[PDB]
Amino acid sequence: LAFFRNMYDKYRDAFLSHLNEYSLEEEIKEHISKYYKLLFDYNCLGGKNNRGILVILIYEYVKNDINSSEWEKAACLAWCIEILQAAFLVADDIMDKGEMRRNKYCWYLLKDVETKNAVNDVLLLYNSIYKLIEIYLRNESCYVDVIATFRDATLKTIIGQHLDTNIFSDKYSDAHREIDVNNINPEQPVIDINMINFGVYKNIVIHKTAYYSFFLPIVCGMLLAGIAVDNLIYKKIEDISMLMGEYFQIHDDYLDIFSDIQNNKLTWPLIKTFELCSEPDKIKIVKNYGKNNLACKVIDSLYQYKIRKHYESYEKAQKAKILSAINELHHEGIEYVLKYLLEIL
Amino acid sequence: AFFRNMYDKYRDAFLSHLNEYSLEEEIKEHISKYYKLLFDYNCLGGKNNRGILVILIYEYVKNDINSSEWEKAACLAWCIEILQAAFLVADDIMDKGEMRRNKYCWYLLKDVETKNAVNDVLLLYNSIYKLIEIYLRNESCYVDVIATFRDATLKTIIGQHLDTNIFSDKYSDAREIDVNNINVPEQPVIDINMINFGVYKNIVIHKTAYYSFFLPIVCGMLLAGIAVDNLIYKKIEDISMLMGEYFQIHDDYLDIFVGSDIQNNKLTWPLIKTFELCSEPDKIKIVKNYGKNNLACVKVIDSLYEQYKIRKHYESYEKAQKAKILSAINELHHEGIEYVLKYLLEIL
Repeated sequence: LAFFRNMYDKYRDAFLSHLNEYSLEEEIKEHISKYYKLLFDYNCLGGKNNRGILVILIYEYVKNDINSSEWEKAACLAWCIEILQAAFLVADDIMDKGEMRRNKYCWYLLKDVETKNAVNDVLLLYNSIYKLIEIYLRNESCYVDVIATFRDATLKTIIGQHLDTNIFSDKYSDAHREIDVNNINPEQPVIDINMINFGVYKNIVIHKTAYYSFFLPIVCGMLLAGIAVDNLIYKKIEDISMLMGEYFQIHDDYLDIFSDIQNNKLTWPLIKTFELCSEPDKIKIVKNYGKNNLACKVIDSLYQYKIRKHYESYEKAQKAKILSAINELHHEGIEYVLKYLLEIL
Repeated sequence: AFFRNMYDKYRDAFLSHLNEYSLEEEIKEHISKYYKLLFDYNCLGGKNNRGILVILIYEYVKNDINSSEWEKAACLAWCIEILQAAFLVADDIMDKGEMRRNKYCWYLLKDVETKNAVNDVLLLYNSIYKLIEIYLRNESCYVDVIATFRDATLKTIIGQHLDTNIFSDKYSDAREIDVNNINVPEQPVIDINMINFGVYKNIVIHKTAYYSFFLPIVCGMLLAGIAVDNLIYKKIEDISMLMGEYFQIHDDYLDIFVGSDIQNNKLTWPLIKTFELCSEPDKIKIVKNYGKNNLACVKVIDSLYEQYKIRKHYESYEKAQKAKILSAINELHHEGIEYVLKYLLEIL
């Protein structure tokens, strides 16, 4: 863990050195190094690093001691998921028109950066991952499996982000109406009652968060430690990641309200309200939800149906469900790490 | 024509991958409709010069080709056209474009907006690696093919970054980036110290040469069996740099002969050539009129391009650069590749 935080500079510098190998004039090399050193520092640091620490701990409790060479490969993957998290946060802040991230200005808002640089910076941060995995793991037998884990988890995350963005959009509500390529007119957003259910929510939440925040770090630690791809434990870990991803997102929905409502987002409190509330309360929800004004707050006042109390009842049930799955892994090491992660989160 | 017929096979193979995700049937219907359009709207309508270059390089290094081998070649060829589609979607968001291939830019569509378009660039980009996996995971060249895509993309991103910020205040004096300014916008101004051919070549080689020339040729060569450590790859890289510079200078020339490079404050070949041969008072005119979203400002630059005979200077450059490319092609010592590169140089 201590080594993981300390090794940050090494991975950032190993990538910056690859850019410094390019055929460019010395003055231009200096300019890109100063910009890209800040792109990595401003967006990769200041975080809790739970995804990164998960790789370290999984690798440590699977391994059967660990030298500096093996730890360098484990810490590389741990920092690659932190880079992936940074690439997703920069992209998410552009998309959801964010104002603050890790208690400071969103990267894309900076006048030396702007939307034009931030879009290009998401692809840079994303591609740096595969360059870093090549630098430190290209000769490991697990190399192709590791890069496929990053690629497949990213694809599922992109689909999860798409669904989160367009679940209440006109193309999803008016299913029979094909997309009009001639219409270039900020389309007024409204809530869709057909999508306000727990089934649709799980679909989004698992794809948007579970694969890159839970499945990818655990699989990274397991692949590097030598657990064969065909082993039964990987599917068990996939199902646990889904349960944890759902648990983590419902907690994050609970922490954002009691910009979620303002951005017309499908949240666990919104679904729970609709499940217990009657028809006049439903009309009120449709009328207020998805507006940038503080008066439209009626939704916050309705959240009346004791949603905060319902969450405490959900959290108890969900934790027991995750523990039930963990207890059947038949691996003491992974079981200790996952139980530890479930508390300290 | 044979390559354009293969399109559906690769688009559907990736759409089928997304369809195997654990999602509700109605959710699967919506994403398949959106993503079929994401691919169709942005991957078709192009000249496909990058894709055809894979096919011809593969065909002439191989010297007949069976359907299974050509299925692998056409996959890589379509992957570069998907990479082109991803870069054009992103560039239009970045440069705030209006039209691409005679139709509205993807990010401007009511059912898309900037939010979806940003996410769609990452999807199109990652679809390339899923397609390479589906058709080449068991090939010996697999890892080298995916490293080639990754490295050509990394060089394209750096090139696009330089193209975007070469004249920006953070680079005008080497100082520290302002992490506190989110309100006072930067006034777009030219940096005469960056107006030179050496800086231009750095931008253009990274922005265009690697993904438009090096990547397609290396794809055809790797799949045909020329191992990554072969000395001929550095020769291909040098030729790709010359061809990339040659074609971007032509693109810069075409933008003036619509075209927004002047109003967008871009470092172009006409600007460098004008700055090289113009008078000291005309350099003052350039500084005052270049990169301004005003018609009268653009018209002063346009008149300077006519006054300083940029058409004649391009025609003279084209003849000298063509001779330089042919000379590099002749020192390749591979008849099949030489033929393709000589053919593509005339046809493109």
